[PDB]
Amino acid sequence: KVFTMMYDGQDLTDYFLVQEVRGRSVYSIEMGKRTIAGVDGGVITTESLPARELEVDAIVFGDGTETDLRRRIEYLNFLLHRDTDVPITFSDEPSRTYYGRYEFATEGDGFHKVTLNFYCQDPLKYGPEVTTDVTTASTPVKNTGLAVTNPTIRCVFSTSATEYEMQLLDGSTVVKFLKVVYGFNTGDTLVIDCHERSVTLNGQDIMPALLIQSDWIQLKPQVNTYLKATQPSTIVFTEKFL
Amino acid sequence: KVFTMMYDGQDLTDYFLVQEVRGRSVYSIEMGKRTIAGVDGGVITTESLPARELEVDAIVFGDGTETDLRRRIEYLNFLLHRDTDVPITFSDEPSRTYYGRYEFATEGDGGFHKVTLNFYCQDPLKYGPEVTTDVTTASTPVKNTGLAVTNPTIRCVFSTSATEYEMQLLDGSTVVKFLKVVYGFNTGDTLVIDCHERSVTLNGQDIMPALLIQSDWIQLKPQVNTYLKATQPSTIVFTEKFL
Amino acid sequence: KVFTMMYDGQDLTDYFLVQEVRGRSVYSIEMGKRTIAGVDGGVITTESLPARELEVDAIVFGDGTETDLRRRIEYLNFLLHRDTDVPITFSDEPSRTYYGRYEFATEGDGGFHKVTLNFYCQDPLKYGPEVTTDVTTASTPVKNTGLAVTNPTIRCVFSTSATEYEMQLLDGSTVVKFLKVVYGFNTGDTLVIDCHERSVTLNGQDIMPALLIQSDWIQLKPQVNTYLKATQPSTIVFTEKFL
Amino acid sequence: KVFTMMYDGQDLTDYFLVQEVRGRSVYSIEMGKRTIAGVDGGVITTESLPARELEVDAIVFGDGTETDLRRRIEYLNFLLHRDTDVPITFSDEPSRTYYGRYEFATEGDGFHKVTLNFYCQDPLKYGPEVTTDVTTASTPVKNTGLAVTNPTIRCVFSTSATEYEMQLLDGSTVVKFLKVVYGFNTGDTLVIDCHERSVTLNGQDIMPALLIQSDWIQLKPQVNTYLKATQPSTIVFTEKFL
Repeated sequence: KVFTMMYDGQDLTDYFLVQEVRGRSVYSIEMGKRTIAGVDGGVITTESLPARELEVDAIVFGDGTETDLRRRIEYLNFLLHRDTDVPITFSDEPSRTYYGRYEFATEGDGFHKVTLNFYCQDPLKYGPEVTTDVTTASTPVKNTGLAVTNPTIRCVFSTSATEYEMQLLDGSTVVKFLKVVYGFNTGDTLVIDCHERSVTLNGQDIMPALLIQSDWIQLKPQVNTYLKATQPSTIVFTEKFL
Repeated sequence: KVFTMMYDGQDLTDYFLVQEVRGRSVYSIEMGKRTIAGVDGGVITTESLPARELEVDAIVFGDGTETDLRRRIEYLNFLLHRDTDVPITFSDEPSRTYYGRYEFATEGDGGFHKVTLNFYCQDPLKYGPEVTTDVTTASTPVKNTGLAVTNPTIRCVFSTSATEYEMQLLDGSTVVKFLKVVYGFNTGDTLVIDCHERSVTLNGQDIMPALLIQSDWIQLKPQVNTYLKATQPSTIVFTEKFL
Repeated sequence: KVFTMMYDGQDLTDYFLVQEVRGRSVYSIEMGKRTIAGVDGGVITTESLPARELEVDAIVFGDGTETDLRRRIEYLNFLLHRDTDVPITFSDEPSRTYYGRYEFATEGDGGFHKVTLNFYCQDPLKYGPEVTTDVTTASTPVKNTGLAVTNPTIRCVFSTSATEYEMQLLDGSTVVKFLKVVYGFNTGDTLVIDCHERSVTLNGQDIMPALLIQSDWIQLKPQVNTYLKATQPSTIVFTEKFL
Repeated sequence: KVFTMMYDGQDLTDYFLVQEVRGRSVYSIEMGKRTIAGVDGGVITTESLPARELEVDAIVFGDGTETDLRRRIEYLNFLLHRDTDVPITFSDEPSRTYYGRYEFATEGDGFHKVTLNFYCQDPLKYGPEVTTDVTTASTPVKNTGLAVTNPTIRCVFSTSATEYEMQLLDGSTVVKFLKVVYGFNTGDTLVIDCHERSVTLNGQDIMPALLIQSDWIQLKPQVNTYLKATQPSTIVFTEKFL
C-alpha cells in the first residue's frame, strides 16, 4: 500500500513513484507594501493569498523496454493535460481535496526523476462536509474547519409556507439574513452560498424569490455562528484549510 | 543495430553517435495567470501547448584525419539546414513522426567531439499510424486510438446519385456539429480534410462554397467514441497523435 | 512489468525498487606479476578470475508508516541473510543464474530510503541453459554454445552387455583425454559429472575406483567443437556458462 | 573508416567506440636509487624498462535492448580473456604491433564508458621486418628501428660446405661470431636470435652444430653494423620502438 496521488480520479502513482510533495507547508502571503522617502517604516496596502503550486517529485518507473517507457510518458501526458480545475488528493492527507490542474514539468537526471508542477487557482484544501440542524431558535453552529466557509441551507417543509427566512444574529440583533416569499409544503428549498443557487421540491432553481439583496453568509473558524430559521432547517458547510 | 535518428529521410546517425535525446518527456503547458491585489488566488486566462525543442546529445565520430572531420561537419550542416519543417524519427519510438527543423548547436570537449543539436518543432505533437474506419448511413462510433485530439479526413465514393452530402457529429440523437455540401453526382470520390481545411472532388477540385452556413469542422477526442452518420456510405481517416 | 531480482527464489523487488545493478560488465583478471631489477619488462606468473561482487542500488519503498518501514527492513534482512550460496537472477538477463549470497549494505539519504546491497559470488560465472547432445560410438562433434569453459556430464543407458565403458576426447584420431570404467551390466543408466567429480549408477551408487589410471576429466572449450567417442551410445549434458 | 583496435586478430572496435588510448607516450624508466645519510646525492644502482600498460577508454555501444547489451558484454569478455600474450594493433599507428593481454576494466559513468587495461610483458612495439644481403666481405647493416634488435641469419647454399661462419666486426677485429661445422649444398640454414634456433634444407633444428658458445648478436639503432659471412647470406631483423 504505497503513497497514492489521485488526479481527476486517476491514480497517477500507477505510472510514477513519489519522492516528495512540496507546496503544502506553511502558506505565504502576498502583501502590497508602500514606502515614502524620509518616512520610517512601510505600509501594508493590500493582503491576499497567492494561488497554490503543488510540486510532486516523482520517479517514472520504466517497463524495461525503451519504447515501453516512451509510450508510458505519452499516456502520462494524456492523464495530466486538463483544460479545467480538477480534484487532487494525497494518501498521507485523507479528508482533504485540492482543486487545480497540472502545469509544467522539470526533468531531472539509473532512472527518470521528474518534478510535476500543479497549479491551484483556489489556494484552499476542502475537507469533510458537516450537516447541522438549525431550529426556529438561536442555534450555535461551529465551523470545525480552519478557514471561513460558505454554507448550504436546506429546509424540507413539514407545514404550509408564506415567507422562509434564515436569520444570522449577534445575540439578538439580525446581522444578515436570507428571505424567500414563495410558499408551499412537502418539498426541499436549497440555498447554496458557494454556488449561489435556490432549488425546490425536486430541484428547480427559484432565483426571483431572493427579494432584497439578502447578504451571503459566512461561518468564521473555531468559533460558534448563531443561526435562527422560520422552519426547522439544516446547515451544511464544508470544512476548509490552508 | 544502433539507435537511428532520421531527419528529412536522412540517417543522421551515419554522421554521429547519440548519447541521449531530451525533449520527449512529460510535456509542459503555457498558462496565462491573472492576479488581483487583495483578492485570494489567481485565474487561468489562457492555456496553450508550447512549441517542442528536441535536444540530441551526440558524438561526431571522427574519420581519423582532421580534414576528414572538418568535411564531415560541413556535410552535417548541409543535411541539417532546412527552411521548411521536416519529418523527424527515432528508432526507440517506432510508429511516431515529429515535424520540425534543426535550430542550433552548442559545442563541447578527446579523440571525439560532443555536441548537442537542438531541433525546433512548430507543431508540438507526434504523429502516429493513420486509421481508416467505415462510416454508415446510421450513427457509427469512431474511436480515436491516439492520445490527443485529431482533425480527421472524410472520403466518400458515390454508389447512387446525390443532391446534398452530409456528415453529422451527434450526441445520441442530437446533431452537435455537421458537414454538408450542395454539389451532387455519382461514381466519384469526395474528400473533407479537417486538418488542412480543404474541399476535394475526383481530381481534387476546390468546392470552397460547400461549407455553407457555419457547418463546423469537428474533431475526434482521444480514447473515446465519436458518433458520426453520413448520407452515403463514407470512410473516415484520422491519424493517431501523441504529446 | 518492472525489473525483477530473484534471490533464492524470493522476489526481492517486492521490497525495494532497483535504480541500477553494477558487477556485471567487462570482467577483470587477477595477474601475478614478477619483476627483476635491471631486467626490462615483467612476467605473468599466475592468472585467475576474481570472485564476483554484484552491487544493487535500490530504493526501499515505504509503506507510509514509520513502523511499517522498520518491519519491512527487518523482513528484508530475513530474506537476505544466507549461510549458503544461492541462485540470483535479473529480469533484464533471462536464461542466466548467478550463485552467491548477500554480504553488506551501505546506506544513504526524502520520503524514500536509498541503499546499495552488495552480493558476493564465490563462483564468478553465470550459468545459462543446459544443452543435451547425443554421443555415438564414432567421433562426435559436441559444440559448447556457452562463452566459458564447461565441465560436462556423461549419461549412458545400456542397450547391450558391458565389460568396460570408455569416453574418449580426441584430436582427429589421437586420444588426448579419456574416461573408462571396468564395471559392466545392461539396462541401467551411468553418470560421470566433471563439475562435481562424481561416479553414478541406477540409484546413484559411487564407483570411486572407476577412474583407474589418470583417465582425466576433460572440459568443453567455448564456441568450438569437442570430438567425443563412446563405447555405448551416450548422452552428454553440459551447461552454457558466461563471464 | 573509424579508429580500429585489433586484439588477437579480432576487431574489438566492432563492440565498442574508442575515446582515447593512453600507454603509448613518453616511456618511463625504473631506477634503483640508493642514498647514504650525510652523503650528498644519490646513486643509480639499477635501470630497467617497466612492463607496458595500454589503457583504452571506450564506449560500449548498446544494441537498444537491455538483454542485447548484457549479451554483448558477455561476448566482449569472451574476446578479451586470454592466458597467452597476443598481437595488439591500432589503426593510427600502422606497421606497429604490441604483445600483451587484457588485464582489468574500470567502469565509469547516457551510456557505458569503460577503461580496458592491457598488460604487456614485453614493453616494446615491433615494426616492419627488414631483409638485407650479407656478402663474403664486411657489409654495413643499418638497424632502422629505434631499439636494439636480434636478427635472423639465412643462407641458402650454392656450393658445398665444411664450416659456415657469420662474423661480426669492428673494422677488422672479430667482436662476436656464429659457427656451424655441418656442411652440405642446396638447402637453407636458419640462425634466429630472438627464438635461438638452427633450421636446415627444409626446416630441421640442427642444435649440436653451434660448437663453442658463439655469442648471440644484436644490431644497435640508427647505426651501421658490420657483418661478414662465409657464403652469401641474408640478415633479417625486425625494427623495434619504445
